[PDB]
Amino acid sequence: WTLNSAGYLLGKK
Repeated sequence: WTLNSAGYLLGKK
């Protein structure tokens, strides 16, 4: 697992 502000695995533009 990783800590992200925008997304780690999911995130569509």
